[PDB]
Amino acid sequence: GKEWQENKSWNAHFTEHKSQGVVVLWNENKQQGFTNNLKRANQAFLPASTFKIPNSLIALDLGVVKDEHQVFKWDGQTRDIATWNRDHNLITAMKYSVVPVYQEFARQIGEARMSKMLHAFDYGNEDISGNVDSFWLDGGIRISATEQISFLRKLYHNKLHVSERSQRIVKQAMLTEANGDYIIRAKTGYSTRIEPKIGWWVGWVELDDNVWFFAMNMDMPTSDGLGLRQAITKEVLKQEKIIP
Amino acid sequence: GKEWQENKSWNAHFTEHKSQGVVVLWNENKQQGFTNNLKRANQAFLPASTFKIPNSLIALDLGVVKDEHQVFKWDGQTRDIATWNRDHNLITAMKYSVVPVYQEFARQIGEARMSKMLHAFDYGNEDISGNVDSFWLDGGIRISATEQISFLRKLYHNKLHVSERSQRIVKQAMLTEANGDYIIRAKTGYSTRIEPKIGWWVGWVELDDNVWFFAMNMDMPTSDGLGLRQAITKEVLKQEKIIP
Ligand SMILES: *C(=O)[C@H]([C@@H](C)O)[C@H]1C[C@@H](SCC/N=C/N)C(C(=O)O)=N1
Ligand SMILES: [Br-]
Ligand SMILES: [Br-]
Repeated sequence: GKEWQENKSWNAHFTEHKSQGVVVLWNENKQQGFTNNLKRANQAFLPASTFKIPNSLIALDLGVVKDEHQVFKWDGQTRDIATWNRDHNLITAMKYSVVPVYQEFARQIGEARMSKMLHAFDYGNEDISGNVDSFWLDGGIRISATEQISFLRKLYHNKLHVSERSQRIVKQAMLTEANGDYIIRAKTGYSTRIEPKIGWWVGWVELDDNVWFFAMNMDMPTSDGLGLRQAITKEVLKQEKIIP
Repeated sequence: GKEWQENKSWNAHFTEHKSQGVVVLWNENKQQGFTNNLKRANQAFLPASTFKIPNSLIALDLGVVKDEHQVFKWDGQTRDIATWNRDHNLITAMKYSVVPVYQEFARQIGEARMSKMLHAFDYGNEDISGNVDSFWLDGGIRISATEQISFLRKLYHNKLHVSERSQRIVKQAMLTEANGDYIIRAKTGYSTRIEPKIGWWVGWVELDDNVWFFAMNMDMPTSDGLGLRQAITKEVLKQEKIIP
């Protein structure tokens, strides 16, 4: 069949959870994409904490981050996410979406180099207008689910214009789930500063013989629904028999 | 701050499964080890498919293996393990203990360089006597649970005398389980050619703030019990509160 194909049956998974949004899949072997909503699939939003993927890559490649063991000391300002009020390395910072650590990265990266790198990566609208340390939260950067997949595919194949090492370390840091059936490398996000408020989940499922890339976003009025990002993606993956 | 400590309560986990063997833990933070049996902990056996860890490292470092995507074509000889009668890369070869792929690696590595490398790694008794392509199954190499942990600790810290790249690729290939509580990187083994028949499981549990290295072996008269390697290790890890 075609390059892209709408499967509106996935909408039953959003309906079940009184939710709206898109899941995009890309079967790497067949070079075919699938989504419940071709229009929303190409709607650009603030990347929010999904920006931690390219931010990590740029920080590692410029030596702002030496490796996944280097400790970034809590600045001692109590914030409302308990897990942020502690020291972190790249693995825990990505795992717990520790914004303050990445703001520090962004400040040392600086706007000139952040800009070159987002152009080299062909990342979303490639726009860093706003604060060099908050533009992925309330500045000019925008990216669609299908633009996330394009970026992730370059990362998986070690094709981005950064070292092989930087790509391996970030792919390591993205580790989220693994068993005898599959591996998930992914990153969550919650955009709240500009409407509409959305939750992100972008990454890929490794199997023995194939890779399935995915990017989903959904309306997130309150944080009560953040667990639906993974739950709804996993309902789609199961319906398509990509995971048991 | 005693270096090694016998905890005989773990024996109840082998007893419940009508089994005998050892689990060795090493808390990296505290530099303290724990085992159910100090004597068996230091008893050397054939590494069997646990040899795939150093074998992988040596193959990658010498360019016998270019990367984790390179395909090793089935030689077309039907063997007793279904999953071996198919093409493999490093990830699937490690996952399915595909002996024939690693025999091919060993033949290209050659005994001179295999020997230098095991000495550089301080790997068990450092003895490759027997067939260059079967010595880890029925030749002279022997290694204890505590010698496994020594080796694995060098791998984790990227300290072996091979490239950082080789160590990262193998640590990637070792991925076995991951969730939001822990990550397990490990390799299984079943020694059957020389008595006594034993099952191995060696690797480590990554947490947010610590690493717990582990090596267990157990009597494996038949293959019916191979699943006890992980089940018994996990009962110990749970008892010690290393995993929920
Ligand atoms: C990134 O998009 C977010 C930033 C803009 O605040 C952070 C916030 C977390 S939501 C976790 C809420 N639960 C608290 N324990 C997040 C994410 O989910 O990706 N990234
Ligand atoms: Br990895
Ligand atoms: Br590297």
